[PDB]
Amino acid sequence: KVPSDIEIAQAAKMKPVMELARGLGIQEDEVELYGKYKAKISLDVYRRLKDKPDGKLILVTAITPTPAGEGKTTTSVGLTDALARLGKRVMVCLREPSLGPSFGIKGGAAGGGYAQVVPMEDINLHFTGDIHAVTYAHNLLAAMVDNHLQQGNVLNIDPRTITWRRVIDLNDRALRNIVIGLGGKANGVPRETGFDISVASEVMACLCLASDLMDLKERFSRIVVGYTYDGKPVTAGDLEAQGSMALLMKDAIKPNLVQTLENTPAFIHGGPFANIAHGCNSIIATKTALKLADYVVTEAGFGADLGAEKFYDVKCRYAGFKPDATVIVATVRALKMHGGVPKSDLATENLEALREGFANLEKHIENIGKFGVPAVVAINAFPTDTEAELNLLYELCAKAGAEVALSEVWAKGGEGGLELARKVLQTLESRPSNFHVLYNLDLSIKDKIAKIATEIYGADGVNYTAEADKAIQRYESLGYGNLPVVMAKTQYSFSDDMTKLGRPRNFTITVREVRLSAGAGFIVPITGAIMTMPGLPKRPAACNIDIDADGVITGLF
Amino acid sequence: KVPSDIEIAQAAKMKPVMELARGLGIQEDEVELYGKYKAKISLDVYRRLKDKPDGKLILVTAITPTPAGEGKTTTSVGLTDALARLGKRVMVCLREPSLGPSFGIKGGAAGGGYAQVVPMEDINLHFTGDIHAVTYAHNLLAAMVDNHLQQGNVLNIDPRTITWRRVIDLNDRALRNIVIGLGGKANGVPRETGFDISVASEVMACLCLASDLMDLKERFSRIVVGYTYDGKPVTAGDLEAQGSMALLMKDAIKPNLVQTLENTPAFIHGGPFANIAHGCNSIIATKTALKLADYVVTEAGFGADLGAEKFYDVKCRYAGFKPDATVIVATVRALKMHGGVPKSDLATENLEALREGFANLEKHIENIGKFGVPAVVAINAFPTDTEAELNLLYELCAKAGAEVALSEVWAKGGEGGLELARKVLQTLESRPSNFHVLYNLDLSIKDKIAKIATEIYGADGVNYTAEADKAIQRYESLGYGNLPVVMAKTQYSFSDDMTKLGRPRNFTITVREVRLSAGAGFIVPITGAIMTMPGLPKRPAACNIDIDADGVITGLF
Ligand SMILES: Nc1nc(=O)c2nc(CNc3ccc(C(=O)N[C@@H](CCC(=O)O)C(=O)O)cc3)cnc2[nH]1
Ligand SMILES: Nc1nc(=O)c2nc(CNc3ccc(C(=O)N[C@@H](CCC(=O)O)C(=O)O)cc3)cnc2[nH]1
Repeated sequence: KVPSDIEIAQAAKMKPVMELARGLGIQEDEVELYGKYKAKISLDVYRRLKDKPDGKLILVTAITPTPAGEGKTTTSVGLTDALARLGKRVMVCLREPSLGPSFGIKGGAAGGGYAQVVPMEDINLHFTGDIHAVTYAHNLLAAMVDNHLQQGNVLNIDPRTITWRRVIDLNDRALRNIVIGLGGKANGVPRETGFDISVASEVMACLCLASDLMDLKERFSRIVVGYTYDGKPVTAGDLEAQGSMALLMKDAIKPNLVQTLENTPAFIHGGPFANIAHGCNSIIATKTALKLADYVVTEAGFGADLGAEKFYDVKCRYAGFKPDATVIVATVRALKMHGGVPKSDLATENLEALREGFANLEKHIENIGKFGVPAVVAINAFPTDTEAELNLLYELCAKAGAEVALSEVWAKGGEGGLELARKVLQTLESRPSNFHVLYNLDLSIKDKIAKIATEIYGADGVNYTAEADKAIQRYESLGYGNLPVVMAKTQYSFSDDMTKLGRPRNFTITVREVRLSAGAGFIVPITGAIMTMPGLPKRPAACNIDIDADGVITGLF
Repeated sequence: KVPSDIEIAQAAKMKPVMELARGLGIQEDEVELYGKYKAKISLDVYRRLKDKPDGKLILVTAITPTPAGEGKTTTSVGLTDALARLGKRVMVCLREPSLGPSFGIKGGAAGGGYAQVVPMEDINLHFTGDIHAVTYAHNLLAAMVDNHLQQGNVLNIDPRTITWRRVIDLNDRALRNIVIGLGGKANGVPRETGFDISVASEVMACLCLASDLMDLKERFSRIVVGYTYDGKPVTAGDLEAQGSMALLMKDAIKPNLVQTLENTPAFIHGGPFANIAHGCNSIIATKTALKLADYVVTEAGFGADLGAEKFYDVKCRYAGFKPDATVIVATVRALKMHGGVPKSDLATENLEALREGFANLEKHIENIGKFGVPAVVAINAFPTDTEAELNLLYELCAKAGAEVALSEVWAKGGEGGLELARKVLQTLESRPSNFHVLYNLDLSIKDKIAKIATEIYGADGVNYTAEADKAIQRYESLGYGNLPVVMAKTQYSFSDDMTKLGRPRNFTITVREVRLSAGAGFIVPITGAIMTMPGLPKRPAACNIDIDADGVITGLF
């Protein structure tokens, strides 16, 4: 019945963004176009509306992701659209995808089916240059670190302690571990380093946490790149790179106006990793949306154990936001995997594995309650789901205390989300939220980790390797112990063990390593090995990709 | 140099309490005397002052108790006294001791040395009859449970499910496990039960948590005594015992006015266990003190892991109190035991075991911070403590962020607490508190236990026996899962293992059993075996006790 994703995006009729912008009260002079259907928007908009009250803030999140798929963005856009149809003044804020995936695994829609922000092609690729700006802001510091050594090493860095890597927005595994500065006294200082994907760059994180260009610059100045032979820290400030980086980011600091299929305005801006970073779109975009609109839908990376958690405990913390509702997105299928059913038999009805798996969802609902935010569940409808199945899922959500709404936004655009929209509105008019972060900053790193781990993961306790112990000891005496904590762990489990589906009990977390992003302003415990630069597959999507004389692009999606 | 405790109490000159009472603004008609030096005070005092603002609330607590002793009450009274000397309008609120200990181990001062509430003799013994009233309110329900069975068992209790024991205020071990109702159809219904010491009676708990006689009566009506053969709960309400119990407690519901050696007014009122109950004096006394005074000192049973915790999470919760400071009482000696030094070598200087043991204190200080209450440490001075020792202890407290003050109240009454008083005043004028309970009631019992366990005990996780699992399951479906949780565990460790002194790491808590006090309004997880009716020793203190023709009492203290 439904057309594929890509073709739906092309045949959509989009409105001139300048139109959308004046519709929202943005003045033409605060708009810088990129074609007819993209625009950067001035940080001045926010500045003149600082005093106006915020609209409502609605977070989208989901249950523990599985191979079976949940489609969280699909829901976000479709929720946005329904809200627009019900006459509400709404925007959606989303993250910019990394360019690289478009060539290994394939690019995919911002959403999918009929729930999508457009123009699709651009947003996957260069969009408005935000990631390029991030790439060169980042690598300029790399080159300045290297130039400093080359020029007599005045700050007295021990080159072997350098933590500041390089970045690029392609999936290139060979760039993981490299030795640079070879060739002789004229070619720099030989040393071991590597590349991570640009979207995992701390500079990408900063962008998303910054309040403006001047706040962004000040963060840059706090970036720790490595240490002295004495074990004193060396920062970008010390290298005096901030102005430059800040300059490279002058256009990057502005959110980008675009639209859903059905022309609902949308910001797309920033887009960090959700394991080593907070997996949220920029504070700047979102804070602007609240001024321009009465309702703002936004989402978070990975399951609610991670994105939701970081959204509240980091994003809202810094921005002084107080989310008003949270929507958890789930499917019958993912729940059944969590209840034990293998990927190939997900089609066979099975109310028992569905009841078993529901625990995963029950535990997320519960977590969101721990932040004082009322929770609505979205069920991404799927054709093989039986009535018995869906019904059970309703009973179970109600038993567990949350409104539930079946969503067919994928299939039917904004119309497939109208009951969901109504449930959210219903929750907003009758269950105002009592926001508070899960933890105070004045705790210790180990206190902060344990509270997340036990309150959110349902972990028994936390383990630490010797290397992690010295890190935390070091970081605390360097005065970074009153920072937020950002768990990088698997997203496929509440546990640090990705094989443990559903709601695992009697387990512990092992923190193996602890890293720092003093620019972004947080501490990063890592549990498994974390892949900050994925590789291409056996056949890369790039082998099929072409564009012909007409400009007809095949093999891409 | 110093006289013993008892003789100090006798030679003290006490003022007529009616005097103290009019001094505080209590009208004569709100006073019922018991001699010249005791009075019950009307709940009407509070009622007419409900609108006045509260004075400051200052909690006294201590580090993990050891065989070496810490003297927490000594500090409380002496702190009260210093405050009085500095011209401040202050009262102290303390618990009534159990009568029984006076005959096994020996009675002891309310405080000690020169820091004491008087008249000593009375407060150990019958005082004003509060515990007797508790004993008979309690046992009337026992006798009504038994009468009900005898009279045809209309409510259809399964006598073997009866949880409501009997109580008495002596240490009588033989009364632990008994079979009653023997002799035949005319003598009641044969069944297994026992006695606990009166001060561990739930009715004692209720008294301390009640807001008035009518609130107290309503609590009584919610007491669960046992179940039906169907597994439905049976309450005192169902037995219609509340009015009666409420009647037995008509005088008991009034706090008792008494004084310190130096004539500072003092309430003594209620006095529950601190493991299966919250180890605090009555809300009623304390709430009245805040109206009558600008500063109120009160204390809590056991270490800060227990009393302090329950004081905040139960007492302040119910009463809507917001403590303004908390004083932790410690000694060089107890810290050294915690650092490893055996009881016999506590006299030998040892800065290393003192540094090691300080961890215990550091961890308590830290906990009190988790409730948003600024912490001052009191050092009970002891003659064998060296300058090097005390100095180290100061450096360590300051390093750990809390004011510290050496206290010689034992030796020198109110004068030995003047620096401490000044430090508290100093903390009150410059570090206002941000009170919040450790946890929300809407969590699950297992969530609530784990948060206490991990945040306060520094436990890894929590274990549960099968019997505890069904209890919690039962209690939750009976609708008692949104109640406070009251840990009964050893007081000699942060862990449930009393052999683990100092600051134990990598341990778990095992909850073996879970009980309910639906009158008092909380849930009682138990970890070790909990002794709710201690025994007399080899030689009981009672074998030496006498009073002669003059009335000279020997052998008692
Ligand atoms: N990737 C992907 N995601 C999708 O969401 C998706 N959806 C469809 C078609 N959508 C659907 C969704 C739900 C039902 C369904 O469950 N129908 C019930 C609704 C039950 C209720 O209202 O409670 C029915 O009564 O027909 C059928 C088709 C096809 N391919 C997809 N592919
Ligand atoms: N059970 C009991 N408790 C006590 O508190 C107690 N105190 C004394 C006598 N009190 C004390 C207390 C402290 C110092 C002491 O440490 N003196 C130091 C003060 C150090 C400082 O100010 O930092 C000194 O300089 O003399 C001496 C005697 C005797 N028996 C007791 N018995």
